Amino acid sequence: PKDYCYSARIRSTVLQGLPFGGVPTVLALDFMCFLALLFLFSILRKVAWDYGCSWLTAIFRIKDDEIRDKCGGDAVHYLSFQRHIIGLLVVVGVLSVGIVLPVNFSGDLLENNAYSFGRTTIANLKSGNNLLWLHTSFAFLYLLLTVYSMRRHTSKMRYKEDDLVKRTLFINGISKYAESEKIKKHFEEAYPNCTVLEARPCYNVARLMFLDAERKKAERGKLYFTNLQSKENEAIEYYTKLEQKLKEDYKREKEKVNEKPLGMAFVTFHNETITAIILKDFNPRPSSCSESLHISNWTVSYAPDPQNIYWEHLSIRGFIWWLRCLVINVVLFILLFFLTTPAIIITTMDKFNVTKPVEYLNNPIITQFFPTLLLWCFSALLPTIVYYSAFFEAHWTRSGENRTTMHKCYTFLIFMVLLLPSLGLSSLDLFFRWLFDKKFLAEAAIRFECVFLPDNGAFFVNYVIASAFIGNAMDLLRIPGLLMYMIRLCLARSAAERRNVKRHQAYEFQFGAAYAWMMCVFTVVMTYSITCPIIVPFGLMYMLLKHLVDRYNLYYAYLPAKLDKKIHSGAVNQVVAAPILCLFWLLFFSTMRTGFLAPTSMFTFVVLVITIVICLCHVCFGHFKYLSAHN
Repeated sequence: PKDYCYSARIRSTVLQGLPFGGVPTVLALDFMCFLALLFLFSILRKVAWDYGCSWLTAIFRIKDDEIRDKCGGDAVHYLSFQRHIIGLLVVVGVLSVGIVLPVNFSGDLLENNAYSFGRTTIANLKSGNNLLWLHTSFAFLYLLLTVYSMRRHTSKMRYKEDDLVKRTLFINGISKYAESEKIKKHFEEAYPNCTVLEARPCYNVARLMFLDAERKKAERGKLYFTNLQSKENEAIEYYTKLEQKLKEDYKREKEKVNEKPLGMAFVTFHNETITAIILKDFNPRPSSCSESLHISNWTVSYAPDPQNIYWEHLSIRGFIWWLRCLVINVVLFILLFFLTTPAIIITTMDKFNVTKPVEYLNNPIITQFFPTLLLWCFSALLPTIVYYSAFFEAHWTRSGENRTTMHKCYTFLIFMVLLLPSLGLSSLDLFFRWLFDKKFLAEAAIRFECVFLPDNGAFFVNYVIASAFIGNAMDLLRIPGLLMYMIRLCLARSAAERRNVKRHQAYEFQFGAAYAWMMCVFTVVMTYSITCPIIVPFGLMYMLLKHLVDRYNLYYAYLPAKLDKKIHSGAVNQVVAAPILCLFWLLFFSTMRTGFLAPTSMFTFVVLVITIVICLCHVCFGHFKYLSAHN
């Protein structure tokens, strides 16, 4: 009827957007780049045939037994994770395209434009429609399909925590000048059965291994330059002098490291049961040395592996560590904002100045391919920046450091591509509709019925696409061995020394980065599955390509990792978190379209309230009937 939704017969309503949302054009430019990036990997594969198109046949000519044997259980767990996500995405893609998309096409909100992409999006749905319940029901159902699927995935692993570690205790808050003997005697006195094997109070070690690592680097530099001089017949003098200064500083400090106690100690116990008794009582029993020790100010927890602990980063503790962490997070947040602004700005540079014709709509390359490529480049470079930031964070235990880097990279990535872009597009679409009354209109307010997105969600379809046919291809080119390109232009002869640079390799295939990036794209796909269902077909291709490229990378170009078990539990937590974001964004867009007074918004808010509260209490109660069922 008179759908009033940017009817082109009046003003031509430049806000419409490019026909077909510019999907096909980006489905070629990067796709051609796909059949250009793959081909290039070949040329580079010639580097492998310099003593240190067959990749296509080699990718498919592998089996599960060999990858299980060579790269261990971590790689096979990661591959099973990918396989289960691909299965879940197959189910949604069949389900969403099967049922959601024809429901979306039904109704007349953008049908007045034949080529408009919004017909497939949720924007085509009326203000009040009974079948819109499906939209706010299916998403809920998907959440179940995300719990069950990972339930089928989290029930295919073993212990990895045989002893579960109950030997030593990492205690913080001990009185600074307390000696080991006092705390030992206190431990004997406080508990009935106690045999303290060893109690070591940590000292401010930092400067010692700072200067020692500098000395070691100077030593290896001097040795390398002396070996080079011995062969070819001032680096040696400068390195020597640096070594002498570093050794002098090392002895000078070693004479004074002991005058810096941290008030933090490790205690070793003969039996595990006594450790269990001690931890419970602290989560205390007095002794003759209790008052002087300031026991009430202590913190007692399971001591991690000695190889797992950053000794040098132990000194930074208390409030100042938290302040430094917050400052680092804020600076990274600001950089995140300054990197995500250009994509939105370039995409919506056309849509400003509504008083313009449709023909002013730029080429789909300019508004929906270049912004997408820039966003993908920033998002792929983001893991490097976030990891690099972890060194300047003082996070103590390494196992905790990897977990927090994976989670932080996931959060920044999901802010880079989903949260900030979606909120920004909603903001500079509400501005547009609010600017869609002064030109030629008489209504006193926005009808709030076509306010979905400036391009009706086609931007994120282009983001998923350009992360499949370009992200995976560049992932395949991100093999340690890319440093085998610039060498070609650096000289024309001396073949021998180039391949020595190749011999470095030996990256452990940091799993958080792959997990975080996959979780980012999966979060985009699942959040926009219910409102822009055409995205799910393009997520299946992404996950299939990621699976194949990562299998090739693991079995041919990556060292075995042997990562902590907790990383995979974090990853399954993220997988469950994705449909939660989908439900939240469904609630947000239903609120914008109709508001809380609609029954659909009430339904989805009730579902979100139910899901969140039972997810929060999982960390405290857990029990059965919910996910993370590793056995």
